[PDB]
Amino acid sequence: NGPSRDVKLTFAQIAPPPGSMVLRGINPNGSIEFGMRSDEVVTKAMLNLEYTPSPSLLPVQSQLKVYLNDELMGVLPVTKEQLGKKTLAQMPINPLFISDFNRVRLEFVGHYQDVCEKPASTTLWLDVGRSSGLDLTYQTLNVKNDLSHFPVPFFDPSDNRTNTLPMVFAGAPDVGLQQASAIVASWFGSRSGWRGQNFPVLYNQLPDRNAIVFATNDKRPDFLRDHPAVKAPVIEMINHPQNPYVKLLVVFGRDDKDLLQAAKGIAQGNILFRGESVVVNEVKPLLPRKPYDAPNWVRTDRPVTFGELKTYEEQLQSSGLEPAAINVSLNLPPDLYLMRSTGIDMDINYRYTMPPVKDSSRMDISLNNQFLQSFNLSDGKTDVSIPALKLGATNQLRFDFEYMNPMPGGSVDNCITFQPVQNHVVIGDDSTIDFSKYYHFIPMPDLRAFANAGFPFSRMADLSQTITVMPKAPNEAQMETLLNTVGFIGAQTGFPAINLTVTDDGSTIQGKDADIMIIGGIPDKLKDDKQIDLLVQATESWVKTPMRQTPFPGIVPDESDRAAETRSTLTSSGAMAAVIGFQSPYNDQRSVIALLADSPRGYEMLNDAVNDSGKRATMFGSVAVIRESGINSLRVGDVYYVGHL
Amino acid sequence: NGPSRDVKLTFAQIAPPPGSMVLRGINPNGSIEFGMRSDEVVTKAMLNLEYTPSPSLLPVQSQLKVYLNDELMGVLPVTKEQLGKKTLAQMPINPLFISDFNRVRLEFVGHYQDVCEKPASTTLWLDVGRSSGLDLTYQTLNVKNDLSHFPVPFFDPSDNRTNTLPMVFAGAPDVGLQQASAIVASWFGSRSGWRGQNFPVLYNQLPDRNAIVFATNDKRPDFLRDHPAVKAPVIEMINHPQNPYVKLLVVFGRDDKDLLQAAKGIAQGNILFRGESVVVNEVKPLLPRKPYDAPNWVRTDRPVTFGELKTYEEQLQSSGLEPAAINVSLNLPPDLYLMRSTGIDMDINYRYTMPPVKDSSRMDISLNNQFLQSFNLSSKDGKTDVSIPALKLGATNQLRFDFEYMNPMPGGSVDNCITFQPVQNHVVIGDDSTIDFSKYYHFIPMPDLRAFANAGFPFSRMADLSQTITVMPKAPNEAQMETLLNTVGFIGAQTGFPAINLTVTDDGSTIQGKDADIMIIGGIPDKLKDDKQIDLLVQATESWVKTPMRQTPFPGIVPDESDRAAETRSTLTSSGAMAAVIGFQSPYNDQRSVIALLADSPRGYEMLNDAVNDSGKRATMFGSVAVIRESGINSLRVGDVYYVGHL
Repeated sequence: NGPSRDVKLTFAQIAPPPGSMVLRGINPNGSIEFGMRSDEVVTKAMLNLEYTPSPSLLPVQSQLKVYLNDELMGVLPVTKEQLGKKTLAQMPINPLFISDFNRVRLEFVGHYQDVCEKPASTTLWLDVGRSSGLDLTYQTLNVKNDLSHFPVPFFDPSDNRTNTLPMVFAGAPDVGLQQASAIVASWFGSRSGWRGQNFPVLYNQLPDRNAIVFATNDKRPDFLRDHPAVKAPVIEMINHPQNPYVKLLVVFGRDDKDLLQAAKGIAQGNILFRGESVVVNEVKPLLPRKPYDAPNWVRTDRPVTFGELKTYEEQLQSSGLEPAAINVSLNLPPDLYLMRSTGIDMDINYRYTMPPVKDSSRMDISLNNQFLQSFNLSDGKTDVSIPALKLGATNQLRFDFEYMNPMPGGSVDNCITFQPVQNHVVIGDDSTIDFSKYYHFIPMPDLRAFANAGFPFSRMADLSQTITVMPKAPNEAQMETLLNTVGFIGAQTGFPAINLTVTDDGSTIQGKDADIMIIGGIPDKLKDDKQIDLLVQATESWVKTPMRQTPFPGIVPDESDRAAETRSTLTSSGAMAAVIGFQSPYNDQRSVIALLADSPRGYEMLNDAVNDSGKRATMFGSVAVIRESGINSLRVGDVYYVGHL
Repeated sequence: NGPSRDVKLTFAQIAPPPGSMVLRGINPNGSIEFGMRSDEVVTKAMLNLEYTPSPSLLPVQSQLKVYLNDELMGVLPVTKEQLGKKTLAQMPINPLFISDFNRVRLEFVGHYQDVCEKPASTTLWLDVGRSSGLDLTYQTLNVKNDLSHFPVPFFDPSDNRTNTLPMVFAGAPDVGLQQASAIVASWFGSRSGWRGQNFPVLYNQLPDRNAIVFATNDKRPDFLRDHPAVKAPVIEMINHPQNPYVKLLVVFGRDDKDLLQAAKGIAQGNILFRGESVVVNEVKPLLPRKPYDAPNWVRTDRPVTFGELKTYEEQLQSSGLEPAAINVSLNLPPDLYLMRSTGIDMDINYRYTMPPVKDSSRMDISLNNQFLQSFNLSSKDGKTDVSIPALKLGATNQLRFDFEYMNPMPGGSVDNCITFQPVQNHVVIGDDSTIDFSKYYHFIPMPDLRAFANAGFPFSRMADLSQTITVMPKAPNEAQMETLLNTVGFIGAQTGFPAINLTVTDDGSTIQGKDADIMIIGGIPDKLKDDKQIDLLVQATESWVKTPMRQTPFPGIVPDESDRAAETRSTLTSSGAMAAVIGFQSPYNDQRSVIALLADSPRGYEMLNDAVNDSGKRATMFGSVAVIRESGINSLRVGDVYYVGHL
């Protein structure tokens, strides 16, 4: 029973990003990870494989396995007729052994010779193209409607696709309802993370997927007039009237303040939800939050070790003939400045297997897929000084242990045969890396830090000093934009934006020390035509060219190039979205980020750009124009520095 | 559907200059790169290979794999019969995996012995000839017809051939239309770059490719009829009446000034073009530019680092058993006066993998296949100070770092052969290395057109060509406008900024006593031909030229008035075709060069266009005067010498 959704997971979107996988004699294991939502069951799962073997393989003494969680579903041999030709084969997968997180590992065995075959040879191989994929049909089930499994029915940690969570309001939400929805969206985005977050908004329209309903006891939305009035803000999870297989989270409250309290409780106090109709009464804070204090970001007050950067169990160790590279991800804030220019120093405590004779087997430490240093294996506390040349908002530190075993091969008349021995490597969760020798001072008119990390607004993980303006009685598009940008800012960090301030009139902006986030439109007191570009009046627009556009500028920007040259104004008939970052006239340190659009199609394109991440990482400079043909960015305007010294 | 053109590109051009690629045990990977126009789909994708293996290779244990985008299309095994004979093969490439940029990779696996094969040996080799290219067809689809993708429908950065963008007019263009077309051509050439730009000129006729038509609400091309009269410079993107596959960019307007406004907007305000029928209303500048400031030339205000000389992301890093040569192309202006031979001092900071033992592994620096210096890889990195003598720096040179590794892999004893896999070594240069050019001055002799053929110095001293005046004849024909557009686009492509503030005049009355360079496209005015610095004059079947009294194939860096003295002015007449490129001093300012591009017959104009279009011919241009005939370009340095610049 319930709707059935056919799913085809191509080999490109689930395998590592070389596209295809090659199974040699030293690396014959090819892994593919997928997951189950924990509320659906997989039925009629089949694995297609379009692979090419090597022509030097033996027909019967060389086959390939298909292991599903250490369970052999079937073995495929290579016939003499299909030794070098393209081979297509479909294998039925038993859905009984499927679990929440499954790993299909293909093991390849090959024997090009029979009396003197040598491993690590490039004559035997079997490569699977990226045209294959898994074909499986998920079948939804009926959950127990228990709030203890929260946010299980709305967000599962075993999923890989974007988390689309529509939020149905009651129509024209006021500032309080907007703030509550923003807090909930920030929490959901922080829980999701890299999976992607999308928050559609509808008015008096029940969606197909699981959604969250917001009520006020006065402006009751549709299909809730029959529900009786409440005395306190309650959180209830009821079924959808049409189809019970989708669940709706109804939030009630006497007024907007009770709704905000309920949202705050859902954000923080969600570890003790019990049964159904949870009543939240008292949620108060004890102490404020320190700046630059985000879970995902690295701690700068003390030296950080590798134990707090694992997010895994066996990440700092490997095995096998060719020990895979050990990757550790460092999430640093985009506000880092070093005048000493000596570079960050780390104490590596790597250990390895002592080879028989020194054969120049090495280990390479690389950063951002760029070689950094090498160390010969001939168990240490090496001090490595990383030159700060690509340390942005996110990077990857990769230790690759390159080995070559000087194994003998006998004489011309007597060749010896054996099996190659494996070697293990491990770094150890005790290697520290210093990050307190850096300062927080950067020239910040650009949008790269905002698109990648949300710096001007995510200085405090809770967004305490953040004022977001919104037009009077917003429509669905502006609310969707606000929810999406807030969820993105929350996902870049690890804490929900709970203390954000949503306003509607510009009077509150006057005389207030906090960053500004324009969504609907720039107010009258702003857009003084100074240090502001891309004013779009829904009819025409003008853009300034900064006298030069050179890719890959220097680390420290120059002011002779970043200067307005010509102001080109023009009227059009299409749709565009403008992301503009500039300085606030009230405070020098604070900034103003404006995401505006000219037409409903422009708002849709802006929401799509903010939702995804492929088109967001390619945004930099102080101005970004998103048109029907993609996003183009440029760096124009004055330069103002945020930070002390 | 649509027309399907068949092109068979060979490995002679899409491969390194040597053409043939030999796959050995050190670099068994051969690369062949080609782009996709993003507007036409591939439908045939057939590859032809002509390869010769080595006789020592084993038949079955050796083979040749062919990846398209890291996906194995097909594998060709060696056969005992074709062990040492030339082998021809055909491969059907799957067009369902083509992308904007495809890199076909040929990998060679070698096995000549079973017990012990010496890695990186010389007996293992499989060569491929330079007549083994691909055969593929392109089927053009229907474009969405929107300006948001502009200038993709009219110029794609993925192609490699010259973008022939024919510009259409209505006959007898005026000065405003001339300068507007020049601005558009300059912007298109700047966007194209080294791809080469050709701008054919059509009058009142319709092309068969992507073109740009101009209109002023008056004197229209006669095929824009029934179109409403516009009140502003609207820019629409309409289809061709004959076949809707090719698109035509129509630039309407009210007068000749509106066309100039539209051209300026297209050149500078092309970032917010959306939908179709984009109408500009105001495009004004905020501040002027500075001399010797081009988006493509290096900046002399301060020492520039290697981070601005990349044009890529992984250019300064290479991997493999033998890392490839790291090439960085820096284009400096030819005005640098370094006759003192002080040398450019650069602080290079290179990182590499330390070998197990000092084994003469070293890096070599080269400047145009030269040898600047060598640094051993056993010095136990660092800010190495390298002094490059300026006695060879031109205007489009490059710098090549070659890391030669003497990888000492063991081989075992006399009785035991130790076989293994050779570990690779990486290498990176880094973006922290710097090279200074601010401590130099601008002062050079300019009775020379080499700096004009390369980097277009005289006119491109300023990026926007502010003080640049181009004279034109009365009612220019197709050839004159074509050569004007071609030279303007070439100047714009050599630089990075479009020529916007240049002046185009139909008479020599404005150049009298005006501080600006002079570019003669047609004939020399009667007032300027009285000068004595006219080395070569091309009249109606009457040409004369002087002789420098000597000519060395490799002249010194310092000019000598004695070696280039004028002697034996010889005149003659004929009935052939010949174009002339002359450069002399202006008699109005004493520090501004006048360059003229003369031609007499239409064949001469076509020859001049073909010469100034491609860089292969322009590279041969040097000296003070150049003659272009059916046999090519021959240049000589005659006349007096005048030193332009300061100090």
